Amino acid sequence: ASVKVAVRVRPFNSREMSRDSKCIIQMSGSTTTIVNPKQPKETPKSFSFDYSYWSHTSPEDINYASQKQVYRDIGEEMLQHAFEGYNVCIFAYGQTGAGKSYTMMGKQEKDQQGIIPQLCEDLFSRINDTTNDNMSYSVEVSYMEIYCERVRDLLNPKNKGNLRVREHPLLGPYVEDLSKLAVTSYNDIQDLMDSGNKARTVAATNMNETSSRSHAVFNIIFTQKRHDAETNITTEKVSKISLVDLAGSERAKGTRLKEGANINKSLTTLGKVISALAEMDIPYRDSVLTWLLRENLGGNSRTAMVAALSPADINYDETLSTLRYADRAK
Ligand SMILES: Nc1ncnc2c1ncn2[C@@H]1O[C@H](COP(=O)(O)OP(=O)(O)O)[C@@H](O)[C@H]1O
Ligand SMILES: [Mg+2]
Repeated sequence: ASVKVAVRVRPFNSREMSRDSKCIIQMSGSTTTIVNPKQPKETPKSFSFDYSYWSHTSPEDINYASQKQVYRDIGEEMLQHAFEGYNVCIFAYGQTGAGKSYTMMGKQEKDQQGIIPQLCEDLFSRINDTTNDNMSYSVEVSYMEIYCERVRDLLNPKNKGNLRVREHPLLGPYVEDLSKLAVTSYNDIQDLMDSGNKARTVAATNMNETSSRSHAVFNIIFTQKRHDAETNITTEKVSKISLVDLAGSERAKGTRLKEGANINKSLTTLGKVISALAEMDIPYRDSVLTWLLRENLGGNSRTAMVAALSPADINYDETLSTLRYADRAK
């Protein structure tokens, strides 16, 4: 499938605990139902997806969708599509606090690593364990934040200023002066991640709360160089992997007119793009995010989205909204 959609519900968080929230979400197979706390005597609205991940409890539970499970269904198949020579995208969509960052980057400890570190680890593992003198590889990475139409390099502490996305008259859009680093090992790319994740939550980021108002894009340029001993020449196969942690879907009160405008525009545009992609079996320039990722959202590409869901009753409206958004992706 060129477009896969999964939803994932998390355990209660602190706000919900202090609120004595009821769980209004239940799952069965590929189906997720949601109860309207103000109307308990109804039958819940139902939704069906490629995957409905029940992670509302914990790894101690036999039925708990772990980071490992999610990655092996969605992430693993994407990496394989990249080895086959084509571009891929994985988006985490949802309300602030619903579980987007946890699903994508997760935690630094044992057992809690998200899609990004698991995919990177898997990649280098397949590379180093590739036995063949004719096959060599190169892995380059970029990590940035898209906030109010401007780009922030997370791999360069003194990213002096806000870099613009530009459209090369022939080779496509790109971020000017954005750092792209060649990495030769996992611990090395892992170093970059930690370093970038660190930059997303420093104290200064609380001024404009960019951790929840900007889109975080982790890009990997995967190049496979194929040698051939007969008539001695290499053929390069380049795959682009974009792993995205979108801005909170609820900010699309207290939200500034322009932050909200851009975020709405971004999420709305991404939705049209994906629905179109799923249609095929497209206004890219309408937002910086969809503009920068156009090549990873083409007819050749493959995309998957994981929509994070809060379990509690207090977030019924935003959670329904997220489910509808995922349902439209198709
Ligand atoms: N499946 C999960 N298992 C354990 N903790 C989770 C899960 N999903 C989310 N969380 C916790 O919930 C909070 C919300 O997620 P992040 O913080 O992922 O928010 P957002 O969706 O805004 O990026 C974090 O404290 C995270 O540790
Ligand atoms: Mg987050």
